[PDB]
Amino acid sequence: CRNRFVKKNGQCNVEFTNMDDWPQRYIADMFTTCVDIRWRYMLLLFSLAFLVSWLLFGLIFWLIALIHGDLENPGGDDTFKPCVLQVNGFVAAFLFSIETQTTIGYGFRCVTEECPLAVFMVVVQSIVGCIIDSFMIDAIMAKMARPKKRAQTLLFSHNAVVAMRDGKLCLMWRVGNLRKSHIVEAHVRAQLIKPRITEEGEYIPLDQIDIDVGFDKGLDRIFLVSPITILHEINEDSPLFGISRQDLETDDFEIVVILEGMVEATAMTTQARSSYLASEILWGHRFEPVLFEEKNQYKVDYSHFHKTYEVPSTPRCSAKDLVENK
Amino acid sequence: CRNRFVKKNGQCNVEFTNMDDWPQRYIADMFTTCVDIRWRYMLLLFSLAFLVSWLLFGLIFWLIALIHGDLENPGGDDTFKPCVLQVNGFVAAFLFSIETQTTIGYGFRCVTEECPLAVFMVVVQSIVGCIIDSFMIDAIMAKMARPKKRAQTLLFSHNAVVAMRDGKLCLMWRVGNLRKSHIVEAHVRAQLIKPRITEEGEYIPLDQIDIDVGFDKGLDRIFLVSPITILHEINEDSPLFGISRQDLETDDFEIVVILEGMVEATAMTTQARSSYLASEILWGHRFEPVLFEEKNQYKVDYSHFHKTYEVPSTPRCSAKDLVENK
Amino acid sequence: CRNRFVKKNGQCNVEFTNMDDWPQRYIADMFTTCVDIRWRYMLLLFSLAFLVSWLLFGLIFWLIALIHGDLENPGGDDTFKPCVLQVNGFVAAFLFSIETQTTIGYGFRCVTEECPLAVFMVVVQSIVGCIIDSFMIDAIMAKMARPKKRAQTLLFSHNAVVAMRDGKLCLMWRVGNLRKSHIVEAHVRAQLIKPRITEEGEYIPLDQIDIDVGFDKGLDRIFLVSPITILHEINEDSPLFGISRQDLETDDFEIVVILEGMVEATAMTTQARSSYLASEILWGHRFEPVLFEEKNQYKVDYSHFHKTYEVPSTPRCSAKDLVENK
Amino acid sequence: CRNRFVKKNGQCNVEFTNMDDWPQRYIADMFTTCVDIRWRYMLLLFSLAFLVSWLLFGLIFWLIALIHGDLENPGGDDTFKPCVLQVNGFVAAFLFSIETQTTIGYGFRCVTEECPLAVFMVVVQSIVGCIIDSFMIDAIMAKMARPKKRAQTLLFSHNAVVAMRDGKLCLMWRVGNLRKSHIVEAHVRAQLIKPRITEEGEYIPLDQIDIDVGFDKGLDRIFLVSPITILHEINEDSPLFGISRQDLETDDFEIVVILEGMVEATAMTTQARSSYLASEILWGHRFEPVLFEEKNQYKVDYSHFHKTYEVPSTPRCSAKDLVENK
Ligand SMILES: [K+]
Ligand SMILES: [K+]
Ligand SMILES: [K+]
Ligand SMILES: [K+]
Ligand SMILES: [K+]
Ligand SMILES: [K+]
Repeated sequence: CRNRFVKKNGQCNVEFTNMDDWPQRYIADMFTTCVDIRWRYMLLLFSLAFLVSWLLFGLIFWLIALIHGDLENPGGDDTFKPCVLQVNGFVAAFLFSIETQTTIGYGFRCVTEECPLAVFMVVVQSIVGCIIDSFMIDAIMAKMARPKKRAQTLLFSHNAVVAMRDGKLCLMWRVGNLRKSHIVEAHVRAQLIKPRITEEGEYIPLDQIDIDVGFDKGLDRIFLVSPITILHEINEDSPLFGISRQDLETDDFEIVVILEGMVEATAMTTQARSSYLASEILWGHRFEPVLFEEKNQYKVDYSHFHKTYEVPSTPRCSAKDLVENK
Repeated sequence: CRNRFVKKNGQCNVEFTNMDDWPQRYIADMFTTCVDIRWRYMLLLFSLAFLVSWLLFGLIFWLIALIHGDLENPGGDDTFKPCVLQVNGFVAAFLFSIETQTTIGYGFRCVTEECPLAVFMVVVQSIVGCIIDSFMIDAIMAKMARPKKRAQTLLFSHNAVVAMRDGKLCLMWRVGNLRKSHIVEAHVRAQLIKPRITEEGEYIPLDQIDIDVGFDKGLDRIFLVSPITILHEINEDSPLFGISRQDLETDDFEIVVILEGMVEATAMTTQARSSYLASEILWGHRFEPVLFEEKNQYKVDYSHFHKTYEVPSTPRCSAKDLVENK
Repeated sequence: CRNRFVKKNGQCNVEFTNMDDWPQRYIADMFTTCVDIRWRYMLLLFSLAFLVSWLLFGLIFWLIALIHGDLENPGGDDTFKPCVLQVNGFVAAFLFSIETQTTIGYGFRCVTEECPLAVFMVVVQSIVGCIIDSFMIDAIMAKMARPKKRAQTLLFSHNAVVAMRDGKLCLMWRVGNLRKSHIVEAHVRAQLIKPRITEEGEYIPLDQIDIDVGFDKGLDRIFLVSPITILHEINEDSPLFGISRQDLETDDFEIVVILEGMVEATAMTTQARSSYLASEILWGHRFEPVLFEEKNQYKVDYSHFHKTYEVPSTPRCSAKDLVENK
Repeated sequence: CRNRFVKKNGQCNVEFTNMDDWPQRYIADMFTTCVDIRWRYMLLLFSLAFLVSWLLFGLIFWLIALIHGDLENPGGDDTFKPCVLQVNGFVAAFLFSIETQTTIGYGFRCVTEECPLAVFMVVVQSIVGCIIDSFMIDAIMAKMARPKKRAQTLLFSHNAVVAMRDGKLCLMWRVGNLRKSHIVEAHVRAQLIKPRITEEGEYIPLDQIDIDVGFDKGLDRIFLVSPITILHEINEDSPLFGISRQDLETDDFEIVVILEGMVEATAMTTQARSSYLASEILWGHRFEPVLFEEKNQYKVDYSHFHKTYEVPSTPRCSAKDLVENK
């Protein structure tokens, strides 16, 4: 029943409220804010930064021309020389500004030697334009690179299963790579999520309890070429020790699964996520194989990635009762 | 009493003195120096690099024009052709330099085919301008990206508490994320800081003693969506084993807490810090919940993040006496 | 017999099929796709992005000139002023577009103050050109940096060997650095690859079984200056415990070896790989030394890197029988 | 006597010879080569790339002008229009090439609409110039960022010492940060380096044997604000277990020390190194303190960083004999 902490696609279902002092923090941590806000708003924010600087300097060059009297004699002559040739109005001043900062510089409109202030504005604008260009480029460059996107081409199975492997009752789920490029330093985690009351009567809204998948022997570290089935041996130390098939079909909990590792190309860590409600766990099932031998290679059939099949010999009791008996 | 090693905001309160050979080291490690020095001074340092190069080449082009006799006939004619059209003085030479290096190139001032030296300067300046532009861009790009800034949007609680959980006396503190973007490969550390004399009579000004929060089982690794309460079970192996409530209110020590993990966007490791003096630790208290169930999601009420409430049933004695008795 | 999971050069021999929904995923994870597709196609893709944008804006400027009547009077006069000087046809419009977006801006063709639409196109194109330039630069920058390339200058030996060291039967293989720059945070892994049927009758096409090389004591972490010989002590916990020399020469399995660590320069993790078929493992052999003392240094003779030599005293039985006897 | 594997400044003293196939590998791993070769040669290599491309296209534009007959009528007239205005010789063609690729584009020399080949060269050169600019920028950007440089501002002590702490005989050495910016995820390693013959008579030129500094409890992980003294408890599992003071003064071995961690700014892992010959280890000594209490802070006196002082109560026998007796 209880709605889920994290969805099948990995997105976490939690909203933060009464975080009143956030704008001051988001300002101090601005580069972070900027790479998170969605494309449309960023490209717009940087369009504004150009437009604003272009209009700003455009105005200054216009003022200089207004004061110097260039608007009445913009081409100059033998006696009179303007600060900037051909600034005859605001649009021309705007054009000169864009031409200068972009560094297009068609040159019909052109700064002269006459006005040290105009020369200074060209100096300052050039330097400002380099700074702004850097900021844009960077933000775009960072945002482009964001390795969270790699989780789209990493795949968890829709279902987890419980079944016997090598004499032990195990929780299992599957993970796969939809690319030729590897996930480097790849390793996995899992957590049981449920509310809990401590023996001292403390209510934990959602306690996160570790699901052991081999950390202590380094077996949480995986080298995934073809899809792999992750194993959680359900034993005395597991929080599913007393969970039988009957319990599972009526119980209310969640199992969050995580795959972390580096995108081979950029060597930046991504974190793929998914989840399994107690209802989505299939007792007495196993995954259908996807790897098979070829003439000169192996092949993975991703059509059979999510598919499972029942195993009647699977005990229906919990792992506690399975050992309590024998 | 004793002033603190690290402040609540994470900044470390230590000054380095008699580090006499630092400038030679800071030069060899220059990129590091440059990204650390504050914005104002960096933007100024790069403004100078442009201005210096602009003035430098400006001077050379002026000298060439002076020697070649272009200052007396800058437009040239049927018989005489200058090295650079329209370099009539220093300002013009300066303008040509800026126009060339920025690559604005209005073109009224324009290099000719006549002087192999002028042609060589345009070649060298162009190449110098690319180098300098790279250096600026980079520094700005690095400095912009600095992931320490992410610690502003990560939150430790103002207080740590001591209380019973699941039959064990525990030190606790809370950590939270003020963003939707995750901290990847997130994990926590803690250290007790105090002076110490060894049995051999050695004085350690500030010994740093580990506060176990689950490293040996990988439980120091956390997946924080909603705020989490970090647990240090106070047992025989803990350095707070013999610390009772009475001791805590009169004792003088510090507990430094660290949260490390990667900014999801850039996948760069940040290190959030805070601290708790013995006085700031609240014995017999617990944190008020912030996570609650909604219709279709969960919600975190950050107004109640720092709030605590007393628990009278909490034993007042140390964990040593708690086990010495039973 | 069975063909190998991963080749000597580290490339994995697996093809993914029936991955039907890949284009939608590869689009959402586009930056990843782009850095993977080989140079030729990327440089072409970015050549198209310029050409397309250049043609696009070229067409718009031409339309403006067509409508405004500039094609009949492109230089303008005392009464008539064009939107863009000297746009006399499509090629001229194309030239103006390239000149503007590249920001070359020769200026013979030059935007005027007359047409707010032309002024707007110059604004939009400039901003589009900055965006596109960023995307190109980035992709090229990422692709250039790709640290997988570092595996070319890291070397596994062609053969693994089995031999006695310090009273224990050990699997061994060698690793080496072909550069002066180090591999930082370097560490090693190994896995036995073979098909397997579980006692419950489940077929695992290729189970991956850990080959212990010292993870639990941190001895998998290596500091490689000169070549190093990696050791897998074959003991009760090893999956080669019951493998004797006779078994090895007739058995069918694979040993995949991995060296992970960061390129000192970029501090990006690379993952060098190789493999050993059961046939490629030389029982009763040891590697010939390559490090020798010099006058003022040490020297590595990479000619003798792969060379081995037999040791008759090596027991021919498995490590199980070696301990079963004594 | 035997010369040392790694020097006090961290540089490793090993030369690689008979690495015959290196150029083909260094080519495949080119980005790596490029960032390693020293500044002077890189800046020169990129100067050549510009010069080469500038000369190349310069030549093509000249050929076009030669064939089209522009060299005889470079300004054009009412009947004749050149491919590129004012290309009157090679220097002019060279100038036009530089002007175009740099995108300075003074414009006196200017491509026309006349020659589709000239228009194509401007297109191709622009695109080539963007590519080359990217390569340069990148290389410079990577090389600039190289985090090895951070090891200059990290400090090992000149000496290691042996002394008693808390009832155990310990090897000790000191590490320090010469910056305000932290080393994130900082941790330490150590290795004993000496030649060795195995009981099976195998000669290991330089075996590397781990010096335990707390890996198994995570105590190798350090949070260094002020300088820290690293401890290696010399016990039964240590390879210095049977080393007494007398042995140390006549013995021949080396102790390599490593500090790894991320530069806070760039979050890139650096690896500081140093070494101690058996002669450089001071038995019965301890380091002088450098941290002392101030009014409102702490202060580190780096003048006393390397200084030690004797402790007569230090046992002169090995840790083996120290426990063999009691
Ligand atoms: K121009
Ligand atoms: K970058
Ligand atoms: K220009
Ligand atoms: K011009
Ligand atoms: K330009
Ligand atoms: K121009």
